[PDB]
Amino acid sequence: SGPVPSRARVYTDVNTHRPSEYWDYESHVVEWGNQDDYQLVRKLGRGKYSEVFEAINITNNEKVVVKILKPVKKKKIKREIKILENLRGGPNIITLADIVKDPVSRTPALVFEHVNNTDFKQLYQTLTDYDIRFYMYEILKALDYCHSMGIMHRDVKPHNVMIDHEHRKLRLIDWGLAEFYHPGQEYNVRVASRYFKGPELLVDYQMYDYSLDMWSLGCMLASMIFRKEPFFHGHDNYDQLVRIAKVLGTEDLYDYIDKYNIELDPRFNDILGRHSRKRWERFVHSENQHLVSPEALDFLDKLLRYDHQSRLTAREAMEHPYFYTVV
Ligand SMILES: Clc1cc(C[NH2+]CCc2ccc[nH]2)ccc1-c1ccccc1
Repeated sequence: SGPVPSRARVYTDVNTHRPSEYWDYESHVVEWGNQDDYQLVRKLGRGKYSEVFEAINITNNEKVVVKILKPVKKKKIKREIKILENLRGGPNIITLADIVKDPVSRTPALVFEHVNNTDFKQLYQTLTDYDIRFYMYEILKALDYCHSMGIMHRDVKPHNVMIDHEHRKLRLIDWGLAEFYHPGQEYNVRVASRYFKGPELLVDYQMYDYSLDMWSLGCMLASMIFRKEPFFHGHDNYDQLVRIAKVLGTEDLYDYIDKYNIELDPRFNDILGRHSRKRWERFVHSENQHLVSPEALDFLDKLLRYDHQSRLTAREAMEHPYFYTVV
């Protein structure tokens, strides 16, 4: 009878009630400006789909961020642009300022507002319990906003979250893997980075939704409060589910695949084993106890669930007792 259908508990029909203009990215008209207004300063990093540079807009002496895209697929560039234009101005969303092409290379490039990234290794050691709560709340504002706009990020991870700690400024970036949520649509499961992949992706359950971002967020929270990076350390996509099963246990995993009538790939047969459900308190040690609290553990337990429908939505997460000290 195949797998059981599923749809988001929130913002289910946001794209359904909007004109095609909004979500039909293949029909979006992209106006490529002139790259001569921008001077590249330094490389900020390298990715699978792009090279990111700190730059200066010479027409106003203002620092910008320039993302040079490896022009692999036109549909994908149009999708990211449309999503960035749709979300432009949303809370803690990277602001697309310009779309340019270098006159000679004609390589697509996206120009963004400047974010001054604090050294992560230096940041990690000095972050307090309050700082974790504060920045988690900031990502949640970004996620509630994009989910409200019918968009799922699908690549929530530390590398996609820019923090300027001096100014307590946070931006969610890299919307290249982002997609419009349409109820009942079957999506490609080959999204997100291995350590942050939700169980729905690993079991090849294609009818996923905004809740995928909430699992990824839970992985980030678990690594931060427990000082264990990454939290679920898989060596491959099949092993990744085994690492999750070593914490959440195999009984709840079989409950999830039975609820949605999922067929577990035969590659899981000899590696999954049998695992008891572990208490979150077991991950507490002398080096992380100052970041752990019963509220933090209760909130984590509500994000890291196999059942994507049982995870807190970004709005429900923002209302959790863990965030009382921030607002
Ligand atoms: Cl998400 C994050 C992320 C970082 C910082 N990365 C920045 C990645 C980057 C640099 C250049 C391109 N990308 C530091 C800390 C956190 C954090 C803080 C509080 C709670 C959870 C996570």
